[PDB]
Amino acid sequence: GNPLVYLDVDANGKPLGRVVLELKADVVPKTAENFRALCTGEKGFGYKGSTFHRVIPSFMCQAGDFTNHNGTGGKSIYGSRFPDENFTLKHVGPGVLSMANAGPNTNGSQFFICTIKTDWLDGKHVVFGHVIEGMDVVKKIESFGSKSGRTSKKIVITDCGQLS
Ligand SMILES: NCCOCCNC(=O)[C@@H]1CCNC(=O)/C=C/C(=O)N2CCC[C@H](C2)C(=O)N[C@@H](Cc2ccco2)C(=O)NCc2ccccc2CC(=O)N1
Repeated sequence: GNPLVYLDVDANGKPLGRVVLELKADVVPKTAENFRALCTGEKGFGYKGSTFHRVIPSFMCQAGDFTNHNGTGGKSIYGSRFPDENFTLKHVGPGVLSMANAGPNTNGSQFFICTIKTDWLDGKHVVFGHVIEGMDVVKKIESFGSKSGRTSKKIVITDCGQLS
């Protein structure tokens, strides 16, 4: 019964394809529900039109700051921040979907998709899903990043929603 959601991504207006994500509501229901609702936009806000603002090759692709588009913003469906739900799931390799944060219990809407095993984040960021389809799209996104995280193209979530 875990939901499937999708992000359609383009770079400087050129479509990259669709990333499909399974959300592990069986393990982190509160975190999964937040992401699902931000994909559908059913609360009146969410990810559509927001960007991957920080992309670091051989690390991760970060997105979801739909208020400030720069890593300082975002908000969850519960409020501006909500706590770390649990650290049961681990950053085991590429395709892991995990919450960005600025310290303990600062989850909002920002998230990242790993391109390697980021196991030093275990117990520090809440893992809540993984890529079902479209790792090749993620690798395309990654190819527009840099060591600093600055991107070389504008990477936009042109559509998102829930598949099941
Ligand atoms: N650069 C070349 C060096 O390469 C080595 C690899 N670098 C690493 O491992 C680095 C090493 C240490 N730097 C950082 O923490 C970068 C901080 C950074 O950018 N700020 C600008 C934006 C506002 C501040 C500060 C912030 O903190 N905003 C949140 C996003 C967020 C806000 C509210 C909820 O969520 C964020 O962005 N958290 C960072 C993040 C996000 C996702 C996954 C992991 C991590 C840890 C990480 O990236 N750690």
